[PDB]
Amino acid sequence: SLKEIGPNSLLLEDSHSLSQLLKKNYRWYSPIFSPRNVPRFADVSSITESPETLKAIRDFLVERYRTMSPAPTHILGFDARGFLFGPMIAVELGIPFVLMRKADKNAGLLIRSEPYEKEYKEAAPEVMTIRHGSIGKNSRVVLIDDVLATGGTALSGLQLVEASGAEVVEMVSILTIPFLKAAERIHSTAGGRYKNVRFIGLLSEDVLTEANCGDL
Amino acid sequence: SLKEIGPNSLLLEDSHSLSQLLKKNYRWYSPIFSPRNVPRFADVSSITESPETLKAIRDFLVERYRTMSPAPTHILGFDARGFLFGPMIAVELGIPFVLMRKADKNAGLLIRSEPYEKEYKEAAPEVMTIRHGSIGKNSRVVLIDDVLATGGTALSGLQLVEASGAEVVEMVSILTIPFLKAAERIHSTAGGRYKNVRFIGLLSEDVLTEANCGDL
Ligand SMILES: Nc1ncnc2c1ncn2[C@@H]1O[C@H](COP(=O)(O)O)[C@@H](O)[C@H]1O
Ligand SMILES: Nc1ncnc2c1ncn2[C@@H]1O[C@H](COP(=O)(O)O)[C@@H](O)[C@H]1O
Repeated sequence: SLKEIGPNSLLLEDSHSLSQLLKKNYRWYSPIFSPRNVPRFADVSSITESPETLKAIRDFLVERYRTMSPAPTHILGFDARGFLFGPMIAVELGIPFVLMRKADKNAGLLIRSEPYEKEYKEAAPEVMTIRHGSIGKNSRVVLIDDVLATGGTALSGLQLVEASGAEVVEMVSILTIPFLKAAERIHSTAGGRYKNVRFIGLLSEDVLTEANCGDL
Repeated sequence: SLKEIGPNSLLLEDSHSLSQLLKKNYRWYSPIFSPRNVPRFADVSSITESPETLKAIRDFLVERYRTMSPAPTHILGFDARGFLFGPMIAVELGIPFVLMRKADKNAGLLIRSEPYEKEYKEAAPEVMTIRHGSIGKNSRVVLIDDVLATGGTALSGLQLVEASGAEVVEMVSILTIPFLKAAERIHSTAGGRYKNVRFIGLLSEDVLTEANCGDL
């Protein structure tokens, strides 16, 4: 079950078997063994290659949304790693899985997000899209991705769901990085417009040690 | 059930309920409403947004691999749209889902593919990767993606599975484009080295009409 580590920011208790699976199976890589210049790149394939972990994520989130009232009407997953988790939840719930992608990967009439200006020498925000009408008015949308870091991607999702006239149920990630303070930042951004957005993480990055290091 | 439309090229019979679901729900877009310069862009979200179709794909492929002997040991899905289908199969079979990605999206020690030279004014082949050791020797690998067109992506998968010392069970796509002749080409390429690779399609593109056109 989920514990509140900050206002509207919940984390799966570390005694839960999914939490232990994720701590056990997550693998991360240094810049020399990874595609991105971050000190710990959490490799999503360390989760998808572990049938027990993948199944535990699926079971956990499916039971969560089945017993949630009102029930979610849509899952919106973020290109590309959100694609790995969303469909397996959505297929059990009997609801649409919708794709958040860069405009040049997405088809149809689109809606684009409006990211904030980048911070010091920092990391270019990505403009993301959904198809117009993919999310109807008074939809209730679960947003999903593998990792919540700064929250920039998450915020694009929030902006697109709100632009569609819909409600965000919550933002779920497998891994969350408290040190980057995404929930806290999104919760005060734009005058507190997103204060009531619930963030769920399944594992904290602080829990990962060099026992999780995949480096050769 | 599957019919042979060419040597080692099988297509789901059009009386099957999944075939009718796919014919009914698939949506395609012209260049002006799409991210790519092809006359019919098959929008994968037309499938993931249809819970009935997504579930039918899942049920069909899960039952297929459950009753297959020997059983597949791994599913390898192609970035990004293969990611939408693979995990929901793999999670039911209790086997790893492995990611085929461009090198600058993939983590760890990688293996890269070796595409053939491009054809007339034609379409740049993409070098694809898996992590070394993600697929063990005497693995039996199902390859999956949303669309089989020329077969270039598929061939990268074949080259990587064979380079790992593993067997390809088959290449599955939701949509297949007979006019581009991917199976026939892969089957004679490199002296017939891949003659015994089975291709499965769930719907032929010839079956899609302007009743499938998503354009506004
Ligand atoms: N440390 C990390 N390891 C792997 N992926 C990451 C990492 N940090 C961020 N990401 C990816 O970048 C996006 C989240 O970044 P952000 O927008 O800062 O919250 C997600 O789509 C993740 O896949
Ligand atoms: N007509 C199409 N509509 C949507 N996606 C396509 C289409 N043709 C090719 N693709 C994509 O390109 C890859 C297949 O192309 P190919 O390598 O030529 O077999 C797959 O990953 C598909 O997602």
